[PDB]
Amino acid sequence: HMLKVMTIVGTRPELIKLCCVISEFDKHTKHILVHTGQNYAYELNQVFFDMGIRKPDYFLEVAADNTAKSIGLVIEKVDEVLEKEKPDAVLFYGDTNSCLSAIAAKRRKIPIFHMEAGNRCFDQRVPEEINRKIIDHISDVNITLTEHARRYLIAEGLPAELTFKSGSHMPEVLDRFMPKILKSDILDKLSLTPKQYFLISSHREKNNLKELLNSLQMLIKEYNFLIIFSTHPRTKKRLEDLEGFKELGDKIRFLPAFSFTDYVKLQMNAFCILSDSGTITEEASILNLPALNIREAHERPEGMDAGTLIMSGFKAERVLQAVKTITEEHDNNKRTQGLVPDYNEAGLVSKKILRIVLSYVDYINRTVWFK
Amino acid sequence: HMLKVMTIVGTRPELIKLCCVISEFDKHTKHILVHTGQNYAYELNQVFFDMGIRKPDYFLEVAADNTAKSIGLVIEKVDEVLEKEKPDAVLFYGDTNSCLSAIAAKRRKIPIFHMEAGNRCFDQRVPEEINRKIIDHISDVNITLTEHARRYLIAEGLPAELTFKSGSHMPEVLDRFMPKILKSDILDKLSLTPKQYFLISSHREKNNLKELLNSLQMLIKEYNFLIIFSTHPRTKKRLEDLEGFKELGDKIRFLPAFSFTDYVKLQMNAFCILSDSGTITEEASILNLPALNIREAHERPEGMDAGTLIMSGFKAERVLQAVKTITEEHDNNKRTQGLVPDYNEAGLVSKKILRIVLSYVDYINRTVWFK
Amino acid sequence: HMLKVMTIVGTRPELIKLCCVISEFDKHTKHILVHTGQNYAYELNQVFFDMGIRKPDYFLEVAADNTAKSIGLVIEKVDEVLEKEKPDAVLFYGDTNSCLSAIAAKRRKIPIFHMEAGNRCFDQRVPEEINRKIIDHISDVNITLTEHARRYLIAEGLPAELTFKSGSHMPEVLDRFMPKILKSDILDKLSLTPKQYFLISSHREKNNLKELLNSLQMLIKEYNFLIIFSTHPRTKKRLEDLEGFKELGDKIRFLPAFSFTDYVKLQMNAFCILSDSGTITEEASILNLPALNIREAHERPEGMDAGTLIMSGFKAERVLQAVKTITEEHDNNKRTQGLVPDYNEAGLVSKKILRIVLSYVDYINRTVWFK
Amino acid sequence: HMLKVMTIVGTRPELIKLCCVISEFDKHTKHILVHTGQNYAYELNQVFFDMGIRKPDYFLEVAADNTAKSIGLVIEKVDEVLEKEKPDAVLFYGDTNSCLSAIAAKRRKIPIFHMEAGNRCFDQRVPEEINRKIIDHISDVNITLTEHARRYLIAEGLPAELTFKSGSHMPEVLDRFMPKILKSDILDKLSLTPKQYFLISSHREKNNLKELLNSLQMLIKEYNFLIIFSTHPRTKKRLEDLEGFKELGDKIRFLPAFSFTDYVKLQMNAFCILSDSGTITEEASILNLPALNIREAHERPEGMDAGTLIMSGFKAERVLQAVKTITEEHDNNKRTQGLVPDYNEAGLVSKKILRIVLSYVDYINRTVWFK
Amino acid sequence: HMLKVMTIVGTRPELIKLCCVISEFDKHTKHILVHTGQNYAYELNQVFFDMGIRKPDYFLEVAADNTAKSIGLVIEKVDEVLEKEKPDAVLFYGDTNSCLSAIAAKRRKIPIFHMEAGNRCFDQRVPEEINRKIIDHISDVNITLTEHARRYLIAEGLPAELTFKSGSHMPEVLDRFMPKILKSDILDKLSLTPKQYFLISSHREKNNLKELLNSLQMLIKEYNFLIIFSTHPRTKKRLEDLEGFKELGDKIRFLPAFSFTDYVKLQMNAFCILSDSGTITEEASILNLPALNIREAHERPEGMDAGTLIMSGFKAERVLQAVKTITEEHDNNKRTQGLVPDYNEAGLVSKKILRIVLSYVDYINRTVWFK
Repeated sequence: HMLKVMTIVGTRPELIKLCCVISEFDKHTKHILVHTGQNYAYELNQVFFDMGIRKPDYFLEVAADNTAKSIGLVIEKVDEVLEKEKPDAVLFYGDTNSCLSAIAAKRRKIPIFHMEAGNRCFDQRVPEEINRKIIDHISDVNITLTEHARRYLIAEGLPAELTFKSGSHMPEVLDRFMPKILKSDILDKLSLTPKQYFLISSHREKNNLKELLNSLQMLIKEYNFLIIFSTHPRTKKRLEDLEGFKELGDKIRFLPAFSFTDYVKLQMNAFCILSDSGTITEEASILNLPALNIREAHERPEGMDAGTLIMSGFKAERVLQAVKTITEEHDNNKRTQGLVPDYNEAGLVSKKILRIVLSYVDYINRTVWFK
Repeated sequence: HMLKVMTIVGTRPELIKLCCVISEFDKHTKHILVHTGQNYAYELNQVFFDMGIRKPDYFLEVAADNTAKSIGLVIEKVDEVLEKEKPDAVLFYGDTNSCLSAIAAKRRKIPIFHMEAGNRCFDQRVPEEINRKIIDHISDVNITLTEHARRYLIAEGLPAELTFKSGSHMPEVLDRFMPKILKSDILDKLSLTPKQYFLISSHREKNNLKELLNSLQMLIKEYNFLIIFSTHPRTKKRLEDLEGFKELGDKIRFLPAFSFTDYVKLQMNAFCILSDSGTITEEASILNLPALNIREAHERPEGMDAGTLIMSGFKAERVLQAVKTITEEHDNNKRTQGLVPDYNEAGLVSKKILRIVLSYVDYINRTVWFK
Repeated sequence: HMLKVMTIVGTRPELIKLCCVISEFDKHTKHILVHTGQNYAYELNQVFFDMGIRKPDYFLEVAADNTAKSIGLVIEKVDEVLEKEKPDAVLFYGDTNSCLSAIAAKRRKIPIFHMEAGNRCFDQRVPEEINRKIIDHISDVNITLTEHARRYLIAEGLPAELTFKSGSHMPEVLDRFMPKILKSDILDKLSLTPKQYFLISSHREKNNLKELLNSLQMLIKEYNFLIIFSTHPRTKKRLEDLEGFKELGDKIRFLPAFSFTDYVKLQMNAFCILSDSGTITEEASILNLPALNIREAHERPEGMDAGTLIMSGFKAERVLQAVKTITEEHDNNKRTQGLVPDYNEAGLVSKKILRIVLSYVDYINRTVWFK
Repeated sequence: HMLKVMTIVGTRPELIKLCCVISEFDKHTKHILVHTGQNYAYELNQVFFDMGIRKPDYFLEVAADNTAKSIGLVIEKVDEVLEKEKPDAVLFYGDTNSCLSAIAAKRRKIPIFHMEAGNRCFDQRVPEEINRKIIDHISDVNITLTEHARRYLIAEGLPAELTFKSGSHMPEVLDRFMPKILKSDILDKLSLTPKQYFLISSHREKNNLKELLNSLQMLIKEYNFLIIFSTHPRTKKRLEDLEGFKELGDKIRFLPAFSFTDYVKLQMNAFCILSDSGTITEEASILNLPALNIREAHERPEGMDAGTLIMSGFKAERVLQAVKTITEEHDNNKRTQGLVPDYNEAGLVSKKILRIVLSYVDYINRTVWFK
Repeated sequence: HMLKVMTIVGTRPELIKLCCVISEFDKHTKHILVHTGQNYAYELNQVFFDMGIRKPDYFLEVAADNTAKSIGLVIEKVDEVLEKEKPDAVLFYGDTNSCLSAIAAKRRKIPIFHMEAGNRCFDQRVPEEINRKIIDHISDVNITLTEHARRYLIAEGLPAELTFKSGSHMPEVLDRFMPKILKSDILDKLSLTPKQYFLISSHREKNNLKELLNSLQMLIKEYNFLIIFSTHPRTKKRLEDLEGFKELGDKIRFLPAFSFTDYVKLQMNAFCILSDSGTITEEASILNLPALNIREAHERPEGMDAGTLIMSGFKAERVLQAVKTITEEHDNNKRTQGLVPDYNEAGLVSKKILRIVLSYVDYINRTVWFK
């Protein structure tokens, strides 16, 4: 007789950060993988993800509109599948809207285990901050990437004995895919010279776009390297409609969606990366990448203890100073700073999460629910 | 030019605890009162509430099913009215499901003010505990009845400078309606003798019903007073289907829904009250009532500092000991214990909430949202 | 069927501070009163205590030697009576050695309720500090005289929801005995003039005795009032063997043990009191007494918020300055400072403790012991 | 002139965890080793311990009955030896009943240093929880195995500046004895095949025994490996009197007491270990053992950060799932998870404790006792 | 366009601990180095410091008198240079009087970054404790050598998100100068035999001098090794005027000021070091030195976790016991204890500080100053 575990996701970054966790749970539990979104969208993106991540057991068909209605629908639709499957435990990674379905799991007294817990940037303009607080304060067990995040949780009155530190999921994920990553021909497909392009990645939600474009312009004047720009369609157009977009010409190139493995190869060969991805601190630490976090607040203070990157924002003056500082003596193949102990020591996170789940389902059922 | 304030409710106890707040906001703001539930249900209950509480501006028609679907619908439906009205601030009282719509208000960067904040019973089997954490941790300003609740909030890392103590809303509400309460003829309508009946009130969510019935039986054997039982239809039937329900006979009487004012008159003349109402500690303190809280956990520790009541649970042995202890020397007209300073000193809460709202909308917009 | 409650004491100050608690528990529970000490000693002191405090059900005959052996004997002897009587709950007041028997009650999973909890002077030379920490950290419920003490307990990680504030026991005790106190003829028996004697009380555990004697000498030179000195035999002799003890002559008089009621009358008529009693802050606040605490650390910071007394120590320079400051404009019958809200508002503590016990035996048995 | 240090123990696990500490203190202080128990019992167990641990200077002859009387006797008897020897400091390891004698050391103002401090499982049914709180809150200096335990102590208001982290004592102890451990012929003496037996160890304090037996039965059906069962005589008999004990037959074998070194060899060659020993997390981490903690709460959360073991409880369903998960790919000689930094980095704990003692005796005497 | 950064120092130990930070900031910012003291004094000491530390841009000519007047002058004089240069950020290391000029920087809303933050010895007799609290509580960003210091800051209510851990500056500094250090001929210049001299260093602020001299005497009797004594002129004379100073004769030698590099060579070859330098714990850990901290309180608790040194004080009895314990088996070339992870893992601190500064100037200007 197996434990039934249900993992609930709604996005590709969740699936990537969970892929080893998913494998481990598939070996040792009756593991139900639930995607809150649309099967059609997932099959249209599956070429790009084709990593050996097996298909989810359910697609709940909630359009990820990021609306109050879509939030209500995730709660209602996840509830139906909880009623049907009656899992012994539920898993959530991070703080996308789909984590709000923890409300339904809690009302049913299903033990909840939350990974990448205790993210705090202390800027409530970041939309994920609403979800963060909610998911951390309703989960029975929280599992953090760092001591910083564990302390943040304890500081908000959460029980230390049910807060664990797994470390980053990314060392195990990267190690799994590194042979494929190294064999990627992405540089040949895009005709790129290693260390002679910028990789810019911006996927977050007017005055600010102009600032970004001016930063891009200034980087071209300064270094005369191509800029590879990875962003959402809505944002590509907005940029294109801007006055002096035509000045960039050959020095800017928008990247279509890429496979994870091609994309890491690209990262590993950039002159410098400018990213608003919530994964940049981990990626830059682990792979010794030259990197700017172009956000104005962030939730990975552990990087700053290590010297991992610079949080530049997206305006030209600080961006230029940051790029000079990072790139002047950087060799990805020589580690001089940026190693984060809580990432570096994470190891087989997949095994850790399963062992936590097995060790605490009964504990939670007794001490929380008095069953 | 007025501030536009939107107050969101879904139940009659919210409306009662807010009735003075509503009046004060009606005088001095553009005040929009939103009820998440069904207009039909509200008009069927309006005879019983007919207190001078003006009608809500909106009925959102979400059936209070207490389901995951109804929670999703409150979030979606409140969002529509936020989009339409664009209030400058939103108010929530307590922690019914309707408070979960604060999620929609937060996503829109509308300042949120929460009354009766920082309720904690530390038993997560109480369904309201899910809502409590959520509403307290997303609100920009929390307003508590007590120092105990203020400390609970600060202990969960919430900002002390945006946590206030109003005191109980009930002294102002009771004072408003006391002339009507005193003139109630409820004792004549039910042919009751003052101090010669039990008033039992149980409105919360099998083995336990039998225990309760045995408690009721034991109280009849011990005191031979009539029992007036106020409960939900679902629960009346369940009780009636029980074996030795027929033994109670003339000594038990189910009460139909009553007006607030009749009901307080009844409270004020009972030999002893047994209640699971979240308001019993306040009512019993303020009106010097002989009372048992029949729950197994509660969120009004301030009562225990004062000697207000006994939390007996619903089983006969502790119930009997508690009733003897409370009633043996109790005179409602002689105060010997049970006065709670944070209730007793609350005064005109209505005025306090408006002054807080006016004093902090701009502060929140600057310090939280950087507007 | 009654709850069986066992109250464990070893000293007269415990019995005095509990006398109303004892009465209330006698009315409503099967109340077993256990004295850890010697029946012979208790009957030799019973003239002086003859307050209507009924006799303890057990005398365990442990000599209060204040030795490691006597501590071991209290633990062993209390255990025997726990085995025999099997109480449903145990009560301890304060932090005498007898509270160390809570160890035996805990090992038997008997709910423990502790009054006058969270005393802290932050000077570990005070012997009671060992006992304080032990009793506060093993009790299931702590009951404090003040908010200060409640905060101290919460600050040491103890559960806020099982920490209550009763207020001082002394307003209820004094009110019970005030008619007898006012009718005392103690001033006539000792031929004293109201406001024309010092009352000095020192009952705690060489260089320091000389300092005290010099203080006494200096007070005689300054005011020429008689000194009434209440202390232990061991200490009377030590003083008498001192060089210039003969200089005091007629201006010092050692008091034999007195009845509580005579002793409060004496307090109420002193020019000024110098005391190391742990009750002086309460007594001086409640009865508006002119007072010095002659200790070097103390555990009643609430007094300092109110202006109750001065902690002078026992050396002449600070003692003299303190006496002038206190007595210059003091009238016991005119309140100008020194009223402590947490004392003043305590009311019928007896009723509070019983209501707490009834409300939390089951809670403790579930949440602590999982019974 | 040497510092006189007195180390107080009552059990074999204390002596084992202290054996290097004892050696280091013997070199550099006047070191008095006190055993609270019976010399006769110690000599009957000395064959099995014959590790080069020199004999204690005192046997106080308190029978380890685990009674309230034996606790009182440890306090009284340790006091006599404190009076006689007048040590400058006292050492305690862990939280056996003998640590309660710290009460006597404190009353004498002897600096107290406590190792393996800040153990918390948050289940007060575990008897050691009474002792834990007492010893941690009376010790002048606490020394922890982990950051988790240091944080638990700070969270209970204890002084951070007098709380240190030594790490686990076990790496140094194991390293000392590893040559003997590796040369053990225990497998030959018991005719065992490496990786083809379960080692079960249960030495803690009816319905639950039956559950355990069913777990044992299920493991035999599943794996058909011999079970080596190490337990107390009281428990061997209880098991034997059970109905279907006869079904196990040849597949269960009770182990007589063993030498430490033989026992670690056995651990290192088991297919899987099921243990309630408080040392299993350390042993399993350090030696890369396949292990279940069969308790229902535990005090080594650091293991869960690392992936060391599973806390299965003792019931068959969770036990079986846990055993499959642990053993499926486990090779003791290939480290894939379970390494705990605070254990792994501990090094020569013995040297650390002596350096702490020398560095803080004067500090404690000044800041605690004002000497 | 560069960021303008102003680093403010007043002493040689600041310059040494900053020398790599200074180089890194010189490469990547407009870096203004301000020395609050006298140019004349600096040029008289420059032979001894002649490390490739470029000359400060300003000497403010405040005599380091350690007076209330000199403190006022540092504040006034630093203000003038802030007005003139208008830096975008200011840097302070440690807690010398010159850090008090942070008051002027704060009043001008200049972001302040503080290194070696959160030093606490909990003995307010240490003069630096005044400065510590002031500088930590006014700085916008604090940067600590350890987790211990980070926790101390968080415990005083400071923002965790603006507190970072760089680790010790000393591994990078030592690594920079190790080739020169190893080539030093200091042993030949002083005719010393490796491991056959004591190095004593005492530079902090009568009864105590005599105690120290007796310690020195006792060490000569015990080991018959030469004592090299490094101290201030004021202190050399005081010692010399002491009675039995003449007994030491050939076995004591006062060292003139030395170059940093010669001095580390000397450290690395001493039999044992006795030091009150605030750097001894770092030096002794990193270089595996035999060492006593001769102070009575200290601020490097991380050492005690590792077994780095003994805090002996300066009196003979504890000093002798400490020296025996440290030196008996010590080989600088064999690491057996004393390695501190937060020091050992520090790496290129210089790079960390610059990355923090670039990452937080805008954050501070928004969230602190609302610019």
